[PDB]
Amino acid sequence: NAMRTFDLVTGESLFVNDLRVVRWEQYGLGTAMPFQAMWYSVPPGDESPIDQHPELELSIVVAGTAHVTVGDTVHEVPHGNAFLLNSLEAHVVQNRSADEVLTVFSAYWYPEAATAAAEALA
Amino acid sequence: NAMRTFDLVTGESLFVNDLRVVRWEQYGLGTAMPFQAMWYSVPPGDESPIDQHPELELSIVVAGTAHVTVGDTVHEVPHGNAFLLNSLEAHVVQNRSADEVLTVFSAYWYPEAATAAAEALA
Ligand code: NI
Ligand code: NI
Repeated sequence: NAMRTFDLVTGESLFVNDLRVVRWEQYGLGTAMPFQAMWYSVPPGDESPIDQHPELELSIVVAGTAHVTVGDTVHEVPHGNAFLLNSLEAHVVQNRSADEVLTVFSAYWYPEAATAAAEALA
Repeated sequence: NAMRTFDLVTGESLFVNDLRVVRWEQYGLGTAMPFQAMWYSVPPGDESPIDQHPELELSIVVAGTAHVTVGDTVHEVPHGNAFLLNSLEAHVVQNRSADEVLTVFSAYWYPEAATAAAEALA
């Protein structure tokens, strides 16, 4: 129970259009983590269907470059950089590269979970 | 409010020996996330000082390859994969590459914080 390794390539995946999504529910972590998580990969020139949800979402780009449209704003997020989406903000994630796959790790959580956590730190 | 980005290269840094650590305390996120976070980078042929803490720690390998020693056992975690350290497991992170920098994004939380979170969604 000391450490677990999680592999983007060997995990079970589903496809949203052509985006490969690896959801962490498959790993049966239960409540050990105060959030849910996934990897997703976007083919070159592709983009995610518009997404909107009460959970905040923190994303780290582990390969390629993301162009994230939130409202009337495009944010460019290169490999290594991160972005945080506030609750219920609609968003589209775009891979404008012609040859490089965009892969992202996302953690996401309901606002109540985060405030319940921090009050325990009090 | 809607959307924030975070930059690995320009974030404020401190050094633990020769490891560059970018702590997310500097972004003033307060209570929005149910965990703390950081990037750290390990130079080639270097390793972290032995670390042990009550927080669980989820680490994504953003660049390079990690060799994680937990207790007596070495685990290799290539680019893009994740590892999860259980509470109070002593760990050392080595970069055995001759030339490629290892960069890791880590999120960490106390067990009580994850208990208090999920009991709020009950
Ligand atoms: Ni989303
Ligand atoms: Ni640690």
